[PDB]
Order: sequence, then C-alpha cells, then structure tokens
Amino acid sequence: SKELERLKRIDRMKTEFIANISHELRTPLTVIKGYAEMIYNSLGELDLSTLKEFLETIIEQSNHLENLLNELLDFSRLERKSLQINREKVDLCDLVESAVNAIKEFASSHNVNVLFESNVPCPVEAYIDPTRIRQVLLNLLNNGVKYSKKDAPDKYVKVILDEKDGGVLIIVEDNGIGIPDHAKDRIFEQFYRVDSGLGLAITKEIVELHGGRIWVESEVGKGSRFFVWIPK
Amino acid sequence: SKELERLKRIDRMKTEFIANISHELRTPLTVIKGYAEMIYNSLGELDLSTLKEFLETIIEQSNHLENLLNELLDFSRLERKSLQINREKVDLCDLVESAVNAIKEFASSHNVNVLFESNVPCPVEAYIDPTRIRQVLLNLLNNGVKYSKKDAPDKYVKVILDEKDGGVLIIVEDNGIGIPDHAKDRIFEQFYRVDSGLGLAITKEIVELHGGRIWVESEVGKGSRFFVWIPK
Ligand SMILES: Nc1ncnc2c1ncn2[C@@H]1O[C@H](COP(=O)(O)OP(=O)(O)O)[C@@H](O)[C@H]1O
Ligand SMILES: Nc1ncnc2c1ncn2[C@@H]1O[C@H](COP(=O)(O)OP(=O)(O)O)[C@@H](O)[C@H]1O
Repeated sequence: SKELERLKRIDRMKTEFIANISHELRTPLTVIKGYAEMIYNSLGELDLSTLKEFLETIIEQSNHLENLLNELLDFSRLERKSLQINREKVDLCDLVESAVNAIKEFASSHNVNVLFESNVPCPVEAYIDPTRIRQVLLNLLNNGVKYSKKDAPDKYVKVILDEKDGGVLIIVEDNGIGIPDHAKDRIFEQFYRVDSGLGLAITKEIVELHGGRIWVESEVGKGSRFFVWIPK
Repeated sequence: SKELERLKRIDRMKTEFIANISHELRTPLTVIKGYAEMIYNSLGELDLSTLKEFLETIIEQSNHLENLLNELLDFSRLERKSLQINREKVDLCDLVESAVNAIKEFASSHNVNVLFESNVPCPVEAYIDPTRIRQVLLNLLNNGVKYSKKDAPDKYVKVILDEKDGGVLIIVEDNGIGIPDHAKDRIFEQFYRVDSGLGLAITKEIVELHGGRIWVESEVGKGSRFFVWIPK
C-alpha cells in the first residue's frame, strides 16, 4: 500500500502539473492568433512603425509559448527517461557568471547577495551542454534565494567553481533554513516539498546524464550546500 | 494487484499520450515563430500579395495549435472531471447533417456510405452544447468507418434521430466487426482497445454532462449500434 499510495499521489500531481501548463499555453496562443488576425484584416492600411510593434508582440508571445512548451517537453522526457544532452566545448567561468547575472534582480527582491569564486584560473574548460547546465545552475541559485533565512542579516547564495578528480566540482552555498535528515534524498524526487516548474528532479537527471553526481549537505537552520561533480 | 496493474498501465498510456501531443505542438510553433521572423526582418520590402500569404500561414498554423491545445485541455479536464458544457437552443437536424457532411470524404476512402433519417419533423429542437455534441457525433461516425467489415459489400454508417421519453434519442448504426460481450462496458474506458485522440471516454463524459446516457448493442461480426439519449 506504500506503493499504491505513492502512485496515487504522483498521478494526482502530474494531473495538476498538466492542468496548469495547459492553461498557461492558452493565453499566448490567443494573443498570437489575435494579433495575426488584426494584421491580416487591416492588411493594406497599417503604419510600418505599428506593423513593427505588432510583430514584436507575436514574436515575444511565441517565445513564451516555447518556454512553456519546453517545460511540458522536459516533464515528458523525464517520465520516459528520454531526455538528451548536447555537449559543447565551453568555459564554465563565463557560464556561471551569466547565471549569477541572470538571477541578480530576483535575489535583490529578497535581499540575498549572489557571489562567485573559482579555485582554478579561468577559462575553465568543459565538454558539457551549456543550456542544460546553465538550467541546473539557475535552479540551484533560485532555490538558495527562495529558501533563505527570514531572520538572517546576511542572506547569501555562493557558487564555488573548482577542478576535482579529473573533472569539475560546483558547490552552491546558502545560509538559509537548511534541510532535515529525512528529506536529504527526498528533495530530488519530482514534486516533493518540505511543507504542505520541474525543479531538482530534472537537475538530477541532467547532471547524471553528463555522467556526474549531485548531493546535498545541510545543518538544519544554518547552511545548505549542493554539490555537483562532472567529468571532463 | 488488479488495481496496481491497472494504475501502472494508465500511467503508461498517459505518459505516451502527453509525449505525442507535446511533439505535435512543436511543429506549428516553429512555423509560426519562423514566419513572423521572416515578416519582421523583411518588414519594409514585402509584396502585399505575399504579406497576405505569410499571414494566412501563421493563421492556419495557429489553428492547428489550437486544435492540439484543446485536445490536451480536454484530456486534462477529463482527468479532473472539470469538463464543462455550453448549451444553446439548436436544431439537431442541421447539426447531424453538418457532421455527416464533415465526415463524407473519409468515409469514401474506406468505401463506407453515410446516411441520415429523422423520425420526427425537422427542425428538431434541443438545449444542448452544439460543439460538444457535434464532437460526440464525429467520434461515433468516425468509428463506424474505422471498424467497418473488410469483407462487406455494403459498408455503411447510419444516424437515426428521434424523440423518446421527453428528450432525444440518437442511434449510430454500423455493419462492421461488432463488439464482444466482455468489452461492451470496457470500450468507454480511456485508451482501451480490442487488439494489441480522446475517443469514447470524452464522448461518455459529454453525454453524461448533458444528463443523458450512452450504451452499445452489438452482435459480434454483424452489427453495432451506439445509443445516445439526452433530455430537452
Ligand atoms: N537551497 C535550498 N535550501 C533549502 N531547501 C531547499 C533548497 N533547494 C531545494 N530545497 C527543498 O527541496 C524541495 C524541492 O525543490 P525544487 O525541486 O527546487 O522545487 P521547489 O523549489 O519549487 O519546491 C523544496 O520544497 C525545498 O524544501
Ligand atoms: N463503431 C465501432 N465498431 C466496433 N468497435 C468499436 C466502434 N467504436 C469503438 N469501438 C471499439 O472501442 C475502442 C475504443 O474506441 P475509441 O474510444 O473511439 O478509440 P479508437 O477508435 O481510437 O480506438 C476501439 O478500439 C474499438 O475496438
């Protein structure tokens, strides 16, 4: 019954995940579909200045649809364990930088500071999928800011780049609420939370696809460190 | 274990349904996104004749995306039992006609004839959802053509409109492969087949939402009759 209860909860939360993303997909479709009809029906008469503005919207809107479609695609490829990886010779220093950069504003909204130090001279080279590893970083960093300690004067998230055992190690450090001793393996299970949009499960899969491993070290209420190791 | 085996198959086929529809959604997105960028980048220079042609494609393509999005939406609303209904004063004669019309070419490709006779003078009035009841008809009719008898000289599908018990009865008749005695209730279960894209489950839900009931009568290898009754 532990399995039957497990499966009936998974099915529950898959249903909900799908219901949400279906609904999200609908709006940009409406705007695109709408804006193309506006352009179509007024075909002769439009200002170029305004033609430009209308297309910009159809473009921007189709991008939102792509992000949403890719989130739905990822969820599916995780289920079928058919998620794939496109490795490139890339510098990890600039990529980390870029992610730290990407997250900077959100971190300010919760008064958390973002920090980077590499223990090896840049550029640090690695044959990895830049987009997928960038996504791994964003998720970890994002969580650092989300689960930071409400009563901490110096809320931070830190990224430590290094070169261990013929590969690369990446630590994401945090002075937030930490993680209890029961949930340490649990938090990498899709949809799993601590109190009663793909998260750490897809991060785990990406990392393991590269051949690496991911783990956490936490003192409850004091620190959290997420470790990511990847070969060369 | 009958439940545990049932659930693990459902999860199996939901996963597959999602994987398929995600993949389908991707193409029209690419074409839309592509065609808007083509128009954007050549903004000044385009022929109106060609501007017209390009928008027609973005329009047609966004329609395909809608059909696909609605199929995904329906699947979700069936799971959450949150599918809803928009009733209109409508004539059932014209609606049946329209569906018989809609299906006419496909029926020719399998050399099946489509037929309509109403046992009450048109217009037959009913407060129903036209789109959703039209969808019910399309599914039934479609199946009549799909499961018709390979060695039958006179392959047909017939729709009988009538007015029984202060409501409406609709029979869809067929001289195909029929349905065995075990599968008569089974065929209305999502994903269920006879040998080893929402089908009869969503038809059942729509009909029951209107307050009616749906059933089948079949002699194996000779006839099939699907009954649909709806109040006024
Ligand atoms: N940096 C972190 N600090 C503390 N807890 C975390 C951190 N990252 C993740 N967790 C825990 O793991 C769970 C799963 O996280 P995740 O997969 O990123 O999804 P979400 O952040 O949307 O819950 C969270 O509910 C949280 O309890
Ligand atoms: N008109 C029909 N004649 C014989 N069998 C049918 C008919 N309609 C449906 N069935 C049976 O019910 C099953 C489910 O049908 P449906 O939900 O329409 O999905 P699909 O047609 O894609 O299988 C089919 O596999 C078929 O065996």
